[PDB]
Formats: sequence, C-alpha cells, structure tokens
Amino acid sequence: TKWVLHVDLDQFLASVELRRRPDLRGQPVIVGGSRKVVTCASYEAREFGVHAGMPLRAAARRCPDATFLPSDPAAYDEASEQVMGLLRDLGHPLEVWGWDEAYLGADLPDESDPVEVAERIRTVVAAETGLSCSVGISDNKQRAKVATGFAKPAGIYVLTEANWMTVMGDRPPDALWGVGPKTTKKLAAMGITTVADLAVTDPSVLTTAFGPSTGLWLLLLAKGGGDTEVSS
Repeated sequence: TKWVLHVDLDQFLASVELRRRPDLRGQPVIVGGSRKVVTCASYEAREFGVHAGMPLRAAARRCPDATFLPSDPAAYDEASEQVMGLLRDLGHPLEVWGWDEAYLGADLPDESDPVEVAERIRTVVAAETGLSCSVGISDNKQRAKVATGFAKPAGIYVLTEANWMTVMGDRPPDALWGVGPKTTKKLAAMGITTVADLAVTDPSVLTTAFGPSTGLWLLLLAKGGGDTEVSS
C-alpha cells in the first residue's frame, strides 16, 4: 500500500522565537516583518482574531496585550533546513514546500499502520528541534493536506475513501484543498454549496463554467482524489 503523509510545523515562526525567548510561552506572540504585516501569529493571538497578513497596527488593535517581535528570516531558514534534512534522512521520497511544509511518500506492507511512521516523524522533529508538527495521512497530496487540518495542533489524522465523505460531505467546497473562496462563490451562484453536491454534479455543468479540465479536476478533488506522486 502506497501512502502520502503531509507534515506541517505548528505556528512555525512563533515557535522558533520561543526558543530564543522562553518567558513568552503560553502568551500572545506576534511576529511582524514584510508597510509591516503579521508574518506569524501564535495560537493565543489568533483567539483575538489576529492572522497572518494583516497590518501590525490592525493586529495591535485586536490584541493590545500581545508581544511583537521583529521577523528574523535567517533564523527561520536555518531552523527549517534542519527539519527538512531530518525528514529527508528517513529515506522516503520527499517534497518540500516553503519553510514549514513537506509531503513524503511511503510504500508500506499492507498491514503496517502509517500512523506509526507519523508518530516517529513527530518524535524525531520534537527531540531534535523542540518544534511540534502535525501530520495528515492519505493516498494523495490534496487529501493528506486536508487531513492535516484535522490533525492540528500537535496531532495525526487519517483520511481515506472509508471516511472521506462522512467527514467532508456537508462542508462548503472551500474546505477542499485546491478549492478557494472565489471558486466557491461561483459554485454557490450555481447552487452548489457542499462537497457532497459538488461530487455528484454532472460534468458538463462544471466544464462549461470552468473549462474542460478544471471542471473535471473539481470533481476529482471533491471525490477525495489528487496528485499521487511525491518525487523528491
């Protein structure tokens, strides 16, 4: 059996800063750089509606008691390379995206539980770097990344054909990875508001609205499919 695991570091920039400044643990921390915007908001800060991308002044308005730290890219680079090297050295095909994400493939004995590979990944990363990460598990990239959302924070989650529709069916199309807000507004205008509805929509409805290939890709995503090749 061929599996795909997606690894995502928890509140990466903030976590790296907390190494350098332990006193701040458990408190609203906001990292800001490049007019300056939020580059990473700690989970505590997010409870106040603060999110990556927003201007710092607007962030201060929402979380007056937060501690603002200057962005330090070179430390984030270093911290990421360490983690990525650690992932690569496990021997599986690996594909790195940005600083905090990676997809890795694992061809496993039909009986082996993939969750064990995920528990070792979490342990290695935590033991060697102090950082927590979450791991999504499936048989393609997109579904694995969606699985990661349910694993947050500091967790592991498995999404396959068995539980896919039960977990996703009633959610809006934008819960799918690869389907954004603009596409889901266009879909709402055509009377399509859940993943289950999109999954059984007639191909022609989608292809005339989004073109021949995009129409079909939306069906594949909604059925839980996606890219299967990781390739290092």
